[PDB]
Amino acid sequence: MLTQKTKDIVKATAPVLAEHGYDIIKCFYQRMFEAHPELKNVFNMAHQEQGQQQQALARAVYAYAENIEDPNSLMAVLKNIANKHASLGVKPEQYPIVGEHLLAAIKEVLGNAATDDIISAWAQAYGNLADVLMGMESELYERSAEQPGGWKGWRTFVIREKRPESDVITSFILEPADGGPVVNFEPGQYTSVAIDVPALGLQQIRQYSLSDMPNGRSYRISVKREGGGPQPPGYVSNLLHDHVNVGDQVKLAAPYGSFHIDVDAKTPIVLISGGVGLTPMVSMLKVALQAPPRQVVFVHGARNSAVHAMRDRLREAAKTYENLDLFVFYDQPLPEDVQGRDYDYPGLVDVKQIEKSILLPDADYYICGPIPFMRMQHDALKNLGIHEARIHYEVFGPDLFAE
Amino acid sequence: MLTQKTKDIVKATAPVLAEHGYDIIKCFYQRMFEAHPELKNVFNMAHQEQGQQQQALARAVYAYAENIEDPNSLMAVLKNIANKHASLGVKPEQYPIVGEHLLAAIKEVLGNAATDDIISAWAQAYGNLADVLMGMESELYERSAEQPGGWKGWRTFVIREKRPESDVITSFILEPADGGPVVNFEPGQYTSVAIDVPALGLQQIRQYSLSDMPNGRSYRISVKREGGGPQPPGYVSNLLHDHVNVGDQVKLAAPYGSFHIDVDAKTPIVLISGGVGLTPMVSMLKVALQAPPRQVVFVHGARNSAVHAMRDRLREAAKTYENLDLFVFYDQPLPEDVQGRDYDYPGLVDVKQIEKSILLPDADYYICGPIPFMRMQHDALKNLGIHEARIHYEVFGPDLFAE
Ligand SMILES: Cc1cc2nc3c(=O)[nH]c(=O)nc-3n(C[C@H](O)[C@H](O)[C@H](O)COP(=O)(O)OP(=O)(O)OC[C@H]3O[C@@H](n4cnc5c(N)ncnc54)[C@H](O)[C@@H]3O)c2cc1C
Ligand SMILES: Cc1cc2nc3c(=O)[nH]c(=O)nc-3n(C[C@H](O)[C@H](O)[C@H](O)COP(=O)(O)OP(=O)(O)OC[C@H]3O[C@@H](n4cnc5c(N)ncnc54)[C@H](O)[C@@H]3O)c2cc1C
Ligand code: HEM
Ligand code: HEM
Ligand SMILES: CC(=O)N1CCN(c2ccc(OC[C@@H]3CO[C@@](Cn4ccnc4)(c4ccc(Cl)cc4Cl)O3)cc2)CC1
Ligand SMILES: CC(=O)N1CCN(c2ccc(OC[C@@H]3CO[C@@](Cn4ccnc4)(c4ccc(Cl)cc4Cl)O3)cc2)CC1
Repeated sequence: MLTQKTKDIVKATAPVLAEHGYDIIKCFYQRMFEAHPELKNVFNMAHQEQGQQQQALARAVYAYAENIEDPNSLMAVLKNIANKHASLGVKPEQYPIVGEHLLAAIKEVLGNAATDDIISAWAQAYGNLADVLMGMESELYERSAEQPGGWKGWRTFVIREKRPESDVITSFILEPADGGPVVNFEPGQYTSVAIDVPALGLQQIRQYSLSDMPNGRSYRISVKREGGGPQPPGYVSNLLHDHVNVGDQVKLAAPYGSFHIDVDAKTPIVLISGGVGLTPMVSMLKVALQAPPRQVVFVHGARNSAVHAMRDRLREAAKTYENLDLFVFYDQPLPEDVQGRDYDYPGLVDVKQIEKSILLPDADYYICGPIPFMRMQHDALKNLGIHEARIHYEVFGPDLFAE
Repeated sequence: MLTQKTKDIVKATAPVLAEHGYDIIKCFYQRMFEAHPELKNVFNMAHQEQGQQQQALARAVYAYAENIEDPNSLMAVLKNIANKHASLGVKPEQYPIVGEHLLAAIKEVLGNAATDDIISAWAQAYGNLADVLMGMESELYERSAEQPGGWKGWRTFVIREKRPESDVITSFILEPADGGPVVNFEPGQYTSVAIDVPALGLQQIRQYSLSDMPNGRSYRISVKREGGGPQPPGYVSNLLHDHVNVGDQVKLAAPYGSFHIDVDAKTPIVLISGGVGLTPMVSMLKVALQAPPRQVVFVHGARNSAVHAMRDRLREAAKTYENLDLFVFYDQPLPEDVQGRDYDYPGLVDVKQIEKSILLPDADYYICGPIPFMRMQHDALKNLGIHEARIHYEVFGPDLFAE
């Protein structure tokens, strides 16, 4: 447990770590992978190139520092991390590994300025956080293992169906190879797919929102095929699209995540999604429409009808349920897309154009999409007078990028 | 923080670690020193061929496991370890190093039996303990640094005086090379000498009780020359006797230890020492005899007059102070030692032979000597009806050997 002086050295040196974040990260991964190459099967090797983990580092240290005196704030962010670590299968025996190489990297990068006081302060911070996280993770693993259909580690699933939703999104319906039950989850949570990537010669692991309601038998994910454009195609999404077919197997983690509706709440929900960001929203939509009403406004932004996932099922739902309001925004509508017919508004989701429809008293707001889209929606909701406690979000990259 | 299920795996598998302690200890040091040979400057390299560490490991894992549900019992022993680690200069950044190699060793020795559940439980135990220890050690370093004449790390001292006390015990009076004040200590506390051992080509560190009262200028240690007999001579004790002379320099730690008198207490103290175990007792004697009386019974066992340290000063004190009773037992008296004249009783310290003299109401008892001697005295004091809360001891090896 940290003394005041130790917290103060952390506060004082957080900017020093942040502005050297690039070199510390590079040195950290080089050291750590030289000593433990097997860990490349757990880390993302695509992010291993790009900015950008350096952005997240800077944000972590700065958020750690500004919150080191506020254990409640600290516990909440740690929960997001523990959930993500549990999904990846992070093990207690890995904390000393990561800790040594992280400290060796800080030491190397800071050179002469890596004084005993600084290294010692951060080494203590590291051990404090590690203890909190290992215990959270352990609790998460045990709760999953003990529930009906629950497990620890990887469980083999088989693809039962694979249904294209648009030119870029495809849904995979997944049942366990063993034919047994599958643990429940809160709508909004995710699984992780761990699969071998022959281009890399390594396993990679990626999270996917559980895009259907819980049913005890199967899970559904909806995977957007990534990239080409100007930048490299993504490893796992293309691999799932092109090489994982009906009857093939993948390994899945038990559901985790702290982004989810409270299923027991009477109160309204507003679901604001950009592109593939709709995936947790659909799960939330389908559970909420179990009356208990509850009142759902589904707000979705997509480029056009060619990329809009689950177009038909969503409008059919809005014709059938009183408590659902559907608003679709097309940013670049196709010649055959017509406003007021195939979608409601042109351009990006704009909350002012549906203000009365979304300002439901007692409402919780959920937001998922690219980070610029998320910050835009976040700011707009604040401008209406909605309290931050009522705004929730899940990132399709690192959860610390728009904090 | 540990879940019930994690503590349960610890409780169930302690015996497995204890049974394999020998191999785990051998593998742990091999791995650790291969990766960080510099740590050989901090560990004792007379573990050359020593099971002393396997004994202590087996006791630690069993004591830890049996107490894991009682945090108060756990905190108290962790204080003894924190004080010893602080004396050694153990650094927060070394916790991930020890943790990794310890876990790697547990994994290699247990082989097939190192299941995920077991490795995970002990890894969490390791991190939980590491956090508590680092925080205690940091608090200890800061308190020392902030006090008049205190410091962190090594401070250079010069031997001002070197006085033989018997054929085997020599005192060293030490003042700081910088000429500044030295920090106060509680009587019974120790320093650590760190010194280069050329036979080893390494620094070695040994604790020595501070054998005089605090005075703001100097420290005194009294060092028994170890070995020859049948076993190898001790490195540091022979080195100090033969090559550290007046004017030479050694490095010392600030005082630590949880074995000491309460200087502010009115109540009586009984001081039971075997051989070199008298050294903290003398400090405690000299402070207590500052009236505030307090009432001191100094009970000492030594083989004979040739080996009895500080013989003349102790009897002279007993002639001068009303509130001091002196009892000397010689186990193997020399022809020229006469009972009733040069010592009070033949044989080992036996408390029944001075029962009325030691059964002072409200008394605290302090015991220091070889472990068999300490258990003997401990048991005897219990048989008189003294509460365990009133019996204190400090070990000249590992503090967990007679718990
Ligand atoms: C909680 C959570 C839930 C998620 N839910 C979903 C979901 O429901 N549906 C879904 O499709 N995704 C979801 N994701 C995203 C998903 O996990 C993967 O990130 C996504 O499928 C891309 O994985 P990949 O292996 O295909 O791409 P990677 O190979 O890992 O590449 C990552 C991205 O970086 C780009 N890139 C790669 N290399 C470079 C480079 N050198 N320079 C610049 N750019 C580069 C790629 O084009 C790609 O867009 C979720 C993520 C999280 C954290
Ligand atoms: C809290 C504390 C306070 C202490 N206070 C004092 C004090 O006031 N005065 C004092 O003199 N000592 C004190 N000690 C003991 C002291 O710390 C040293 O342990 C002592 O001087 C021996 O160190 P050494 O380097 O000479 O022996 P080491 O070289 O460390 O060897 C340790 C012992 O093992 C034996 N040994 C070495 N090799 C072998 C072998 N391979 N096989 C079998 N046996 C072997 C040696 O003969 C020696 O006695 C204290 C210890 C503690 C923990
Ligand atoms: C106290 C120590 C640790 C801290 C503070 C920490 C913190 C973080 C943070 C802030 C994130 C980003 C969270 C997100 O995705 O939303 C993260 C992700 C991640 N962590 Fe840790 N962590 C620690 C230890 C570990 C350990 C021991 C491992 C085991 C290998 C680990 C492996 C990972 C991986 C694989 C990711 C996802 C990043 C990626 O996609 O490559 N972390 N952790
Ligand atoms: C959770 C982690 C740790 C635990 C539970 C632990 C526990 C202990 C215990 C029980 C002892 C015996 C104390 C004695 O001498 O009587 C000890 C001693 C010691 N520890 Fe640790 N310790 C830990 C970490 C560390 C670290 C990180 C270092 C850094 C080098 C370290 C270095 C030492 C040294 C040098 C000794 C003295 C033993 C010797 O003389 O060789 N320990 N520790
Ligand atoms: C928007 C987008 O497309 N985005 C996708 C996700 N992309 C990303 C991937 C991983 C990531 O990770 C977070 C940071 C980065 O570095 C570590 C790695 N780490 C360490 C322990 N557990 C994880 C770290 C953590 C704490 C400490 Cl103190 C030190 C370190 Cl070096 O976390 C950060 C970002 C970045 C790009
Ligand atoms: C006189 C002599 O010749 N002798 C005197 C006694 N001297 C001694 C040295 C070490 C010792 O050890 C106690 C325990 C047992 O072994 C470790 C080593 N260790 C680890 C961290 N700090 C020390 C240990 C501790 C905690 C954990 Cl979780 C794991 C491990 Cl393996 O200490 C006990 C005694 C060795 C030399």
